[PDB]
Amino acid sequence: LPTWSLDSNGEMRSRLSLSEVLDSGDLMKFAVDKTGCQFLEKAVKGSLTSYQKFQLFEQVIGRKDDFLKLSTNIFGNYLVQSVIGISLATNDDGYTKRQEKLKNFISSQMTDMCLDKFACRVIQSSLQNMDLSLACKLVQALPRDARLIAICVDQNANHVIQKVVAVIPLKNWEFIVDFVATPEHLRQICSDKYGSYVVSTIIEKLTADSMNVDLTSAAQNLRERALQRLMTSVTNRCQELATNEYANYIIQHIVSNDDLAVYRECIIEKCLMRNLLSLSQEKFASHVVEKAFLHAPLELLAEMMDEIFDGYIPHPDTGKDALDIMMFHQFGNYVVQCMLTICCDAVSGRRQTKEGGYDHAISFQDWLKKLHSRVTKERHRLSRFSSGKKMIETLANLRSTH
RNA sequence: UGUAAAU
Repeated sequence: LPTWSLDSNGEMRSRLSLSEVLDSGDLMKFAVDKTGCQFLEKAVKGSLTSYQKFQLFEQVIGRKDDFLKLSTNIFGNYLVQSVIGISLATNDDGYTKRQEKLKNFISSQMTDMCLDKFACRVIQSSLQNMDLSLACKLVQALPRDARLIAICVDQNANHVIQKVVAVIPLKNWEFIVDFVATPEHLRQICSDKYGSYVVSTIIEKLTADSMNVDLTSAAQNLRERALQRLMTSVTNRCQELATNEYANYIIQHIVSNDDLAVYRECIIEKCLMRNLLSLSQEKFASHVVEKAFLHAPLELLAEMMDEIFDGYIPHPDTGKDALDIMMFHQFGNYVVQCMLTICCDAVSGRRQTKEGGYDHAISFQDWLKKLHSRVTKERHRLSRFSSGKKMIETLANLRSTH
């Protein structure tokens, strides 16, 4: 901080004016100081004259090096977002020029600004507040090589990608979807704490749900094409995504969403079917199996139930079947529990048994009787476990009301 | 008895 701005104690004087700081040439010193930046942040919220704006624009977003220094500063990045705000609100000669100079500045340092904890906020800010056409150009400056992977898995830059997906039309970031759907990129990105969220956010935006009813038919066709490209790669690696600690949320999201029903059905038929006993014993994939049971259309649900009740050869030495294994397994027990809940919801009217006017109630009753007969015969061993007690108590409650 | 984001 420059000595002319301090008092008898080395403290910043009160009663300082904005134009004093602007005229002094020491704005950069105030902007990286906590107290000075607080003053500037508050001062620029007032009624500024045209010349005060002129000085602000030139000293904060006028020169690349000072812009970058402020954008990557723990305090300056806030002043940068404020000045960009004022710039967007000031409809003078320079309105588009300032945006383009700003777009060019960020474009030239795009990777490093995304990876920076503070500059990545300046980027997200510009993406959603700048004129859409300039914001779209900013998206094009994203790298196309291994840096884009590093961006998706970064603790800070992953939010830049999610911001792009939220506020930019799909045409401008289609290359990200094709990048992500590249098989080797997909595995790295989905299997990461941050990148998993990136892929889920992409899929959500690519879904024709109620939040996309405002799209044109032409935008829906483009959306559907990107969705199919991404879904093809995902379903091709579905088993390894379903069993990964971070990617399993992606399979769950596809399976649980009615507006992705055809992709749900393809995952169930091509990935989980004939693997239910194995995947039910997996820490992460057992969550995927539950969602499949909960959301499967009735014909696939019947096939999944029949795979558990009668798809596996009993153990040759003891005669234990798949149900025996799963009911006592550390993860499989939640799947049986889910199966029991579905059947009880059906008989008790809390679940639709008609699918297209055709009633499958008889089938739910069949599955419930199988679960009840097993639980009744194994009640003593099952009473030793919480999951077992839960099943026993769910059953007794049910037929004392029906 | 069972898992996830940065001023």
